[PDB]
Formats: sequence, C-alpha cells, structure tokens
Amino acid sequence: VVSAAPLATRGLKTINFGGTEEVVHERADWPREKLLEYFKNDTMALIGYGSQGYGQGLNLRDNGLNVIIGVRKNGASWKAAIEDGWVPGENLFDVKEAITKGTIIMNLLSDAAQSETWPDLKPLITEGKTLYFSHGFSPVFKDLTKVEPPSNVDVILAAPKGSGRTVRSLFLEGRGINSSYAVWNDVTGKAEEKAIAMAVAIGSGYVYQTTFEREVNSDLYGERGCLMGGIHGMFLAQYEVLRENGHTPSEAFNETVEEATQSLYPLIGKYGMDYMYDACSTTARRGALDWYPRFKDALKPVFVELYESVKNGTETQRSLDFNGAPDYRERLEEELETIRNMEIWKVGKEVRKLRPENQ
Amino acid sequence: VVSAAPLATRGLKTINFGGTEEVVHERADWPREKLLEYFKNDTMALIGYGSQGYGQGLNLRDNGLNVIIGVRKNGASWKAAIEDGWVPGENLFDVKEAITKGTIIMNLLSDAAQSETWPDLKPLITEGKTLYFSHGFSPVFKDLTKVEPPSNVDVILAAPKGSGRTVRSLFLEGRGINSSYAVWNDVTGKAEEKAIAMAVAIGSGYVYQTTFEREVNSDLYGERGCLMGGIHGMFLAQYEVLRENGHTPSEAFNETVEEATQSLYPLIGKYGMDYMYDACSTTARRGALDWYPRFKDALKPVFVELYESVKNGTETQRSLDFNGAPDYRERLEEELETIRNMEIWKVGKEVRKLRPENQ
Ligand SMILES: NC(=O)C1=CN([C@@H]2O[C@H](COP(=O)(O)OP(=O)(O)OC[C@H]3O[C@@H](n4cnc5c(N)ncnc54)[C@H](OP(=O)(O)O)[C@@H]3O)[C@@H](O)[C@H]2O)C=CC1
Ligand SMILES: NC(=O)C1=CN([C@@H]2O[C@H](COP(=O)(O)OP(=O)(O)OC[C@H]3O[C@@H](n4cnc5c(N)ncnc54)[C@H](OP(=O)(O)O)[C@@H]3O)[C@@H](O)[C@H]2O)C=CC1
Ligand SMILES: [Mg+2]
Ligand SMILES: [Mg+2]
Ligand SMILES: [Mg+2]
Ligand SMILES: [Mg+2]
Repeated sequence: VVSAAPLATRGLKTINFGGTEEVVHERADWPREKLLEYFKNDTMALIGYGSQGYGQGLNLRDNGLNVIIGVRKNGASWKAAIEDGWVPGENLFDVKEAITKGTIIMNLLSDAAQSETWPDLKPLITEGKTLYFSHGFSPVFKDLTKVEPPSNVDVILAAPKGSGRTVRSLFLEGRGINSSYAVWNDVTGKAEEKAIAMAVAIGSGYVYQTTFEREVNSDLYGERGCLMGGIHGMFLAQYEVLRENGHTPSEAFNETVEEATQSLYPLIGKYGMDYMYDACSTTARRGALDWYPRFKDALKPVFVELYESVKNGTETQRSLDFNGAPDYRERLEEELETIRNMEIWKVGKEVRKLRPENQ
Repeated sequence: VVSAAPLATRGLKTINFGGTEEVVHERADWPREKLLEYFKNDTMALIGYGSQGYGQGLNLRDNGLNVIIGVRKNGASWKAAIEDGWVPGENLFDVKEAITKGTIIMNLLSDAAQSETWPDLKPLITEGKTLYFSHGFSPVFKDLTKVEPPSNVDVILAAPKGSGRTVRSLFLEGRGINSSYAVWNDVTGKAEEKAIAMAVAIGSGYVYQTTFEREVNSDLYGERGCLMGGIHGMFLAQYEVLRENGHTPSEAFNETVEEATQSLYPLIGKYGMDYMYDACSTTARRGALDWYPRFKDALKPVFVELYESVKNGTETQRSLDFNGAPDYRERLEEELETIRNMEIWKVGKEVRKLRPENQ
C-alpha cells in the first residue's frame, strides 16, 4: 500500500495546531468589499436547498453577492426557498436554468441526488465555469457515485463544520462556523483563491486547508461518531441504566442531557475540557479522571471499525441506496419519529418547557 | 433483596415526564418578596467556597438574603471570597464562627472534607438550626463517611444539576440551573418548605423531588458518565483514530470537538435530538440513524459497571481517600495538567483563539 503527499504550506501563513503547521485563512484576508470586487462578474448558482443551501445561500445573499438558487420546481426545497424570500424568476430557478445562468456552480444537492442527477448536469458545466462542492462524497467515491468532474473546469470545495442552520445563525451573531477548503482540479491557476474567497463569502469563521479525500473520510466519520450518532447512543445508554434502577425521568434526564447541554458541554466549548473539570467538585473531578480512560477504551474499537466502514465505502453505499430512493424523505421522517417517541426525548420536551426562559 | 418506597405525590402539583408524575416546583411559587419574608429571621452560613459556594452564595447575596461565608482562614477559598467582595468580619468568617452565627448551615465543603470536619462541626449544629447539603454523599454513605446528622435538626438538600459557575452565570441572565430537593430529617414539619425555598433562593430554574440516596447515586453516576468522564473518553478515542489515519489536528479537532460544542450539541439542548438530526444532511442522518444503536450497545455495559461501582460504594470510597488528602488541590491539578497537554486540547487552544468573537 502507498502513502500520500502531505498538505503543503507553500510558504503561506500558518498556525501551529499542537505540533503541525496548517494553512489558515481568516476573515480579514477577505473583507466584504474585496469579495464583492473579486466576484463582481460571477453568478453563484447554488443547486439544492437543504440546510447548507439555506445557510450558505442566505449568507451569500446578505453579503451582496450575485447568488441564485436552483432546485426541482414545485418540490419541497422550492417552497422552502420561497419562504426564505427567494423569488421565482429573479433568484430562484429550476436546476438546469440556474446552471445556465451561473459561473460558479455550487452542487449542494443531497449526496445521493448528486449521483442521480450527474449524467444530466455534467454537460452544463462548460469551460469558464467553476464546479464547487461542500463534501468530497461524490467525486472521491467515483466507483459508486459515477461522478467524474470535467477536466477543463476548476473543481473546488468549501466544507462548513456545522449544521447549515448554525452556519446562518452564527454569521448573524458576528460568529461563524469553520470551513475546510480543497482543490480537486486547477485549470486556471485560481481554483485555490476562489475556494478561499468562497469559504469566507459563505460566512465561515476561519478556513483551513484539506483535500477532497481527507474531508469526506473525516466528515462521514464524525457525524456517525460523537457529532450525532455517538452522542445519541451515549445518552440512550446512560439514561436507560438510570431508569432501570428506579430513577425518575426528570432525574435521569437532568443527569444525562440537561446538565450536559445547558452547563458542562458549553464550558468545554468556551474554555476547554480542563476548565470544565476545574469548574466542578473535587468529587466529580476524581470521578471523571478515573473513568474517562475506561470510556476511551470501550469506544476505541467502535471508532476504528467505523473509520473502516467509511474508508472502504460501506457508509457511502448505504446513503446512495437509501437516500437515492424517491421516497427517501418519507422514510427518513419515519426513523426520526422513532427518536421523537423515545421516553428520553418525550421527557426532554417537558424538561425544556420548564426552563425559565421558555415561561 | 428489599424494595423501596416510591416518591410521594401527596396530592401536590405534578408534571408528567414520559409516563411518570413528579413533584415539580417553579419560580412563580416563590416570588422574591415571599422569599425575603420567609427568611427574614434566618442567616445562611455557607461553609466552603468551591463552585457551589461561589454560585449559591453570590446568588443568595445578590437576592438580598442574609448570607455569610465560612472557610479556612487564609486558604484558597478565603482568598477567592475576598476577591468576590465578601468582607472578613462582616459576612466572611472561619468555619466555626460562621456556623455559630447561622441558622441555616449550608455544608458546601468538599465531600471528603465534610467527613473530615464532621466530628468537630456536629456539636455546633444545635437545636433550632437547619443542616443543608447539595449532595447526598455524606449522610447516605455513613458507613464510609461517618457523617450522621443530628436527630433534632432539619436536614435538607438542594442539588443544582450543573456547575456552580453556571448556577451563577445563568442567574445573571434570568435563567437557572435545575435542582433536586430532598429531606433527610424533618423535626419541624417545615423541612420540605425550606428545601424548596432554598432551591429557589439560590437561583434554581425548576425544582424536582428526589431523596438523598437517589440523588447521590444518580449524581456520582452522571458526572462519571456522559457529563464529564464519558464525553471526554469519546472525544479522545474519536480524535485518536482520526490522527492515527493522517488527518491534521485542525481537521480532527473540528470534526470531533468544535462542531459538537459550537454547532450540534447546542441544537440538541435547544430543541432535542430529532431536531438536531433534521438540521443536518441526508447523508449525516442516514449514518447517525445507522450508528446510534451501535454506540448505545457498546456503551451500556460500561454504564451498568459504573452504576454498580457507585451503588456498592467504590466511587465514594475512592473520593474519600484521594480528596481527603491534605494536598488534594495539587494532586488533582497534576492530573488536570496531563489533560491540558494532550494534543487534542493544545489544538483546541489555537482553534478557540481563531473564533471571530475572540478577536
Ligand atoms: N458544580 C459543583 O461544584 C457541584 C457540587 N455539588 C456539591 O456541593 C458541595 C461543594 O462542592 P464544591 O463547591 O465543588 O466544592 P469543592 O469540592 O471544590 O471543595 C472546595 C471547598 O472545600 C474546602 N475544603 C477542602 N478540604 C477541606 C478540609 N480538609 N477542611 C476544610 N475545608 C476543606 C475548600 O477550602 P480550601 O480552599 O481551604 O481547601 C473549599 O471551600 C459538595 O457536596 C458537592 O458534591 C453539587 C452540585 C454540583
Ligand atoms: N449541515 C449540512 O447539511 C452539511 C452538509 N454538507 C454537504 O452539503 C451538501 C448538501 O447537504 P444539505 O444541504 O443538507 O442537503 P440534503 O442532504 O438535505 O439534500 C436536500 C436537497 O437535495 C435535493 N434533492 C434530493 N433528492 C433529489 C433528487 N432526486 N433530485 C434532485 N434534487 C434532489 C432536495 O430537493 P427536493 O426538496 O426537491 O428533494 C434538496 O434541495 C451535501 O454534499 C452535504 O454533505 C456540508 C456541510 C455540512
Ligand atoms: Mg463535518
Ligand atoms: Mg450533579
Ligand atoms: Mg456531584
Ligand atoms: Mg456529511
């Protein structure tokens, strides 16, 4: 087996992250007036209107860039875009018409739909246009997705590390979700610059460098891990043991979910894990130092196995097969309903309702 | 084996938490004018000045209640109290002098020190005084702690389910950390009223009923689990596998910690797990739905181990031994230092410095 060329500083500004210098761009490198000048002849055609099309699109619109939306006419996204103020015929079109109008084509359809639609959209990404992704899913797993970007266009990526809903809300607050950028194909000598400028234009906080392959392996891993799948499994397991030993729902929920999200996890994020430890009792410190190695070892096998499911392509197959179905929306909502109806989340609805700021 | 008596509704106001009625009190039940009248002849002597002494004491002081601090003279607590505006000889004294002046003795020493000082403090908690804890640790594990509260005083508990730093900061926003309340001994018929009034007076959000035994068991189990020990272990294991497969630190940290605390975990806390899932991509939802039952299954044995270590007394014994040492501050700090110097947390420093709100 073969190794991989490292990410290259190229003499650019860098930050030392715990022993590795990484390429990093910050908002002051791309102020609003500069972005407007840089893109003054461009049209961002944003294809798709999931939460990334929402957060990236509305941030581009607010920053004054010439952005339009392309989605299946009279589908769900179409109406969702209308209710965010995109006007059919002005800056909301069907997919083919948006691509004809745009110079930068932001493929923000579902990863499954990126594969399904690609035979039809590829002839429209002509010379002089730029093809943009927010995930390496489609072009990297070509054996399963059949997505081959044309060799005569720049192919760039900007990947916000957060929910599209928080890409929007943080930007409104003066904050911002971090983004990866990557170049998959550079034909002009400007793909990188466009990827970094795009990354700032969509409201990112800081931008750091990756590759399409690194990004898709990280992303697929994390969302299945602690970002979404792990944290939920953790909550479910801890809550169940408490309920089986007699603890009332309110007690078990406050000791599992509420204390975490309303107190301790925000301290981790504001000041780091040691600060959060030091903000709790000597008892909880002794207890937490005792048991985090036991939790690390219980989960490490699960994590190296999940990374394998990502690398070999199983998780990609799963998503292509489930989300590639026309009724994917209806059956995903079925499984979300199962989450909704678990005791722990029925209890959560009541706990949240009692918060002083919801009264 | 022996069973236990359930919690008693007693025909009080109740809230249904997923099929269980629970005694819940709200701030509206104790308006500020009521509180200040109810406690007008009392003195809260608050013993200790960790996070809870800081959070509860300053909330009582700002609320207008007659609170004083009692801590070892010229130690760390004493220094911090003086910085927080407590005045020696006015509302800041040593432990014995404070107890002598108080009518409600809030024992907020470390759970190891509660056991160490208890033979000297017990004779000072005389008839007409009230003993108060924020943790069932001492009286419930009497065979290990040797804490036996006097039979002629009320003994009560209000346990804020969050760090004392958050008890303080939420109070200053008109929010609040929720509290358990419980009664160990009631010789007046007024112990419950007092525990609930204290829970509200120290700044709690809503107050639900528990017992001393139920509180300490769920509490010790919670902090060792996903509250502090469990979330740390998950972070370390997920981050290590990523670093073991070549991902840069900024990528591995963002895909593990930053996106979690800055984006997705706040969504869980504000609207529940299903809302968070629906705010993410169709690929993320497919993966999270495929893996949360796997993480639950891999973790639940660790949690049945944890609850048994809490139940039988190993955890309490562990904390009594380690924290009861005189140099507990520097011994605990040393272990906190290993955390600070972990690659993941050194990286997090630079990640946090790059946030736009921190410029
Ligand atoms: N968020 C939290 O902190 C929570 C804690 N609780 C409970 O609240 C109580 C207080 O916890 P917390 O505020 O964290 O306190 P800590 O665990 O941080 O204990 C620190 C306090 O203990 C004193 N102390 C320690 N050893 C001794 C000793 N040998 N003799 C005399 N005093 C001593 C310290 O004085 P010095 O500076 O001189 O060492 C200081 O006032 C505990 O029952 C805890 O379980 C409840 C909910 C959560
Ligand atoms: N927070 C996030 O969502 C993040 C996601 N990304 C990446 O951004 C991209 C978009 O994700 P996200 O915004 O969540 O979108 P979703 O995964 O929710 O996809 C929804 C969009 O796909 C369209 N679509 C679905 N099926 C089809 C189909 N058969 N034909 C045409 N259009 C279809 C929908 O239109 P319709 O209503 O008509 O079905 C809608 O516009 C992905 O590459 C994702 O991995 C990047 C960072 C994080
Ligand atoms: Mg991600
Ligand atoms: Mg607690
Ligand atoms: Mg505790
Ligand atoms: Mg993804």
